[PDB]
Amino acid sequence: SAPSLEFLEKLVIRYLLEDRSLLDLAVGYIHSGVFLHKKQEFDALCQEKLDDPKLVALLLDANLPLKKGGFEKELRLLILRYFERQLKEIPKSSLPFSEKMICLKKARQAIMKLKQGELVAILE
Amino acid sequence: APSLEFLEKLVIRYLLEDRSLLDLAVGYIHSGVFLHKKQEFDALCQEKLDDPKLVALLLDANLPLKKGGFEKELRLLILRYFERQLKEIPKSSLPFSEKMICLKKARQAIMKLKQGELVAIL
Repeated sequence: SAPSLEFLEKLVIRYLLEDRSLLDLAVGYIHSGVFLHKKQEFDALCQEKLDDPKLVALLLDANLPLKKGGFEKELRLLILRYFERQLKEIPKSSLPFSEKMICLKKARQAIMKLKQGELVAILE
Repeated sequence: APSLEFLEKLVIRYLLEDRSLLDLAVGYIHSGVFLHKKQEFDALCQEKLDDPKLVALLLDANLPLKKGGFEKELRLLILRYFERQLKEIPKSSLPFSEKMICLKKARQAIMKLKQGELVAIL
């Protein structure tokens, strides 16, 4: 039942399409870089290109079930996924040693908070 | 009251004297936030503790720290960043809709900051 990342990115954007007040919240925590599948859709939604063919198709998709009060749990899972990936990617990266250290600690901390139910921003 | 350059040095000197404060700071700020002390911040993140600018800051005699005073100075540094966005975003090349979103983000950030919250600069 745990969704695919592409499904989760669609879901998150679909909530932002249906209720633009949720975009106001989400831009506190995520940016375009976070998305691995639906970056163009998020970008178009940010520039109110509301007739963009990708965004239209997502707004029209019949298989993305939204629920009252359900947005923040899916935003939190998208962010949690991003930081879980960081935990794998940082040790493989070119970052100076002390920055790998800092960044690993920050990703672990974020994962803790996300699971405590708190939203956490992705800066980098 | 404090110049931006002084606030930046004061923020970095807290981070230099206590690395646990860096752990807190990197939740909210990045080198791009700094206008005057970017090289120093980058040196501290890189643990280049003999960087000559970082050392000048370490040795500065006019940056007394207050116990528990860090978050006040970090919040002011974030507030000033978002106050500048209010001035600079309208003069940018961003398309209108994006200017709107960014400015609303800044106004909302400033409202939280004034209530004592830290807000991330993304």
